[PDB]
Amino acid sequence: PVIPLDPARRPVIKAQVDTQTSHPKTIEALLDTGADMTVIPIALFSSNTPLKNTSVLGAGGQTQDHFKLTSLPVLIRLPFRTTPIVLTSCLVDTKNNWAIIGRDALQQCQGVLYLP
Amino acid sequence: PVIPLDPARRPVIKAQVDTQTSHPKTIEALLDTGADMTVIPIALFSSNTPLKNTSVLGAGGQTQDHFKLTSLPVLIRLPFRTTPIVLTSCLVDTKNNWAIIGRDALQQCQGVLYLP
Ligand SMILES: CCOP(=O)(COc1ccc(C[C@H](NC(=O)O[C@H]2CO[C@H]3OCC[C@H]32)[C@H](O)CN(CC(CC)CC)S(=O)(=O)c2ccc(N)cc2)cc1)OCC
Repeated sequence: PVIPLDPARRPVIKAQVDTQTSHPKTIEALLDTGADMTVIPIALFSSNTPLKNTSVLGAGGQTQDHFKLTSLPVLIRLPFRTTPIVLTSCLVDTKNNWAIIGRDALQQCQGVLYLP
Repeated sequence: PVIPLDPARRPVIKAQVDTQTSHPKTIEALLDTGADMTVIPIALFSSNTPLKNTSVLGAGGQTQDHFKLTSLPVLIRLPFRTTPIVLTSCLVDTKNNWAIIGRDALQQCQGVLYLP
């Protein structure tokens, strides 16, 4: 659909996220054209699954251990999408519990930004 | 125009930014639907202009003095718009010198995010 842009209303969408480490869960994710990679809350994984370390660009500069990387792909389903989005890797939020749909996912939705 | 989304290429645009504290400047700004407010590099200002302090939620926890707020509106011109965007105020990056077009600006462009 068309998602209007308003500073007062975050552009969020409901997405079913399959971490492949527990049952799929529908969560509210922010549609973020500025995000190179999707961000998923660690609450969506098991506490017995391996994640890999890595640096990430963030609003505070550089955060070492805030974000982890997934080890298995993550499949993401949209309300209007029969087929799943498959991201070879995406970030995992071990603290803030952020849900961010980045450009990696938006590319597979054939999603675009339109400025009249 | 229509700006495709790809994790490998950021949705950037050249924007003329008029801080009203020096001459207008063309910079390359990242189009960011996840940014509630625009961020512009302090390199655009004078070293004699007043900015106001402000908190912002960001990756890595909480940063008190990283971002400043403008005191005068900021005018932004894009290549496809003769008329300027006028932001009552927007954030100023005192370190990374980020250029981010947020939803405050995208709303005035009547910008939207479209996923088929
Ligand atoms: C000029 C280009 O800057 P650079 O010098 C440094 O890279 C950058 C690339 C993008 C961004 C922007 C930022 N990215 C990001 O954190 O996402 C990361 C995950 O995925 C990877 O993939 C690349 C990104 C990472 C978000 O989109 C938007 N934010 C909020 C959101 C949570 C509310 C998630 C943080 S907000 O904090 O900025 C912000 C919040 C509220 C406001 N009212 C105003 C601003 C900043 C720096 O690039 C040149 C090498």
